[PDB]
Amino acid sequence: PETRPNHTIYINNLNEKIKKDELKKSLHAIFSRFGQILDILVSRSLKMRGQAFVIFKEVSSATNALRSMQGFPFYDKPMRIQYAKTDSDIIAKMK
RNA sequence: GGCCGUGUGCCUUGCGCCGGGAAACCACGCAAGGGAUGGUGUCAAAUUCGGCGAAACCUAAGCGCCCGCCCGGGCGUAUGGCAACGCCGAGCCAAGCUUCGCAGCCAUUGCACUCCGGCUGCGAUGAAGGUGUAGAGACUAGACGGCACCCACCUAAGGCAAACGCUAUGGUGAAGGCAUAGUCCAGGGAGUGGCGA
RNA sequence: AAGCCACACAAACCAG
RNA sequence: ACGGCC
Ligand SMILES: [Mg+2]
Ligand SMILES: [Mg+2]
Ligand SMILES: [Mg+2]
Ligand SMILES: [Mg+2]
Ligand SMILES: [Mg+2]
Ligand SMILES: [Mg+2]
Ligand SMILES: [Mg+2]
Ligand SMILES: [Mg+2]
Ligand SMILES: [Mg+2]
Ligand SMILES: [Mg+2]
Repeated sequence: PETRPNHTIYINNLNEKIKKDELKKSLHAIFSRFGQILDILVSRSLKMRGQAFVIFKEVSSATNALRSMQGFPFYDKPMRIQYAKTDSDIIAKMK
């Protein structure tokens, strides 16, 4: 459902078949209609498949992304989003 | 395809030698002999272009010595040659393993910030090994070759044991394939001419 | 010399 | 393999 505020958003239940370099371009464009986007982490590993992290510049870009994009059908799959359960290395090198 | 010799590769035994080993044992120098060298299964492809090295054996231009002197011969010798065979640079290669692509199935609903789940199908790469290396060479197999497993034997690092100790992912069971077993086709047996001394 | 290369080629056989 | 000899 929901967790506690964070710059990065945890997206799962994605389509596991689409390639790493292809999925990044399907994301960076689709979520920038809220604000500026930083980096996007995707791994194909047994543990990390069907999961993606999207890092924004401010909470405003992430909070609006959480509600307006929750459940949105992505490649015939209901995209589930949560707030990141831990701060990302990219942000923790600034704070 | 018999019996003598020569060389060279091979292993056993003996000595070195301390080089990799934890030990077994490999590796290196050499001397002498030929009594011993496990099993099943699996792969047949690449088979190209160059280059260095070679003994016994074959022969004697030059050279030295001699037949006193030239002509002639003779004696020794390879720097000429044949060649068992030892290899190097680039390429290339079946199966199996190293690591990445792409497809398919199997799982997986998973919180990460360094990379990563398992198989079967092609694709490329990595380490072996093979080709290059046959009498010029062509085609067939499987073995003595590659790969998997098994057994016999030796050792036991590590892992297991309180412990006498147990256990191999370690080693040993030769080389031959610079054509082995075979079909060819050269080559000699069996000619002619060129080069050479 | 020994051998090497080019044509030409009878048989068993020797033949890597 | 390379010399002999059968
Ligand atoms: Mg014997
Ligand atoms: Mg064949
Ligand atoms: Mg002589
Ligand atoms: Mg003279
Ligand atoms: Mg060659
Ligand atoms: Mg050949
Ligand atoms: Mg061969
Ligand atoms: Mg041979
Ligand atoms: Mg033969
Ligand atoms: Mg030969």
